Amino acid sequence: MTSPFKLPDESPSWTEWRLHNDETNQDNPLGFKESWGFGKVVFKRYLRYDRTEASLHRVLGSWTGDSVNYAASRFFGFDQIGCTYSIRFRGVSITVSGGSRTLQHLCEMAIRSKQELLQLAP
Amino acid sequence: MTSPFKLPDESPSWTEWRLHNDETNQDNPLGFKESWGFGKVVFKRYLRYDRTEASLHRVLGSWTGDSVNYAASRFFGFDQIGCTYSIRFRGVSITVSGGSRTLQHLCEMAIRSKQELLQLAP
RNA sequence: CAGCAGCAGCCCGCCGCCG
RNA sequence: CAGCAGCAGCCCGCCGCCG
Repeated sequence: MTSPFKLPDESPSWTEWRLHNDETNQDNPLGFKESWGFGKVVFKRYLRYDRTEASLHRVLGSWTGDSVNYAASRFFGFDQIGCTYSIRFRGVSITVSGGSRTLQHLCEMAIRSKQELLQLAP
Repeated sequence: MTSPFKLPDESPSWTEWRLHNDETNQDNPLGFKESWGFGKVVFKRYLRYDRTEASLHRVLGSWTGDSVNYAASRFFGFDQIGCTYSIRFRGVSITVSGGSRTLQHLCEMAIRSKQELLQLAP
């Protein structure tokens, strides 16, 4: 399976996550989760994010309209399939979803949702 | 039930909707649908929207952080409940959801999602 | 636009068990 | 952070019937 993502997953081990809980707080997690679904197949990432501009720029590079289109187009055919982007950060989940015909518009709304959620104030 | 919405619903009748289909196209609907859910209770609106600045300003007034908090607080208690905003326009659905503890953050992301979707280019 | 139904998926809240 | 399970809701895609 070719993934829509350009960065590898960064899920913390159970021990790393416990170490982080012990030393921080829902509003200061190690990072965020995001996922892309195309019909029944779902790709997920956990990515480290520390709220600096450097870190925001890095994690905004985790998928592009091109990389999502390349991965999704594996699953395309005559009938439309459902496509969905989800992102969860600090207790708030955003999902952008529609049919594969509207995929470009879904990626534009998904990237804007991602940037707005990751920059949401204190 | 006190609604989170400050404008009445504007669902078209079946006949009005058919008249509009006949004379337009998924990218030029009469308006958009939006909904607020608080535990099991859901409030919905269809609102007319024609993509002008006047119209965008009007429909952005359909709920505020205050009006959503007043409606949601009817359903609050000790345990958190799930809160969800959804908006669908031109084939793309955005859902912002989380627990009632994060409701203010959900409203901030919901209003930004709404403005960004309603202004999405051709 | 509305309503009912089938198939499939995702997301949220509560809650248990578990690495 | 991961996995399995229960209860409830929402959203998406396909599809039928219907005002």
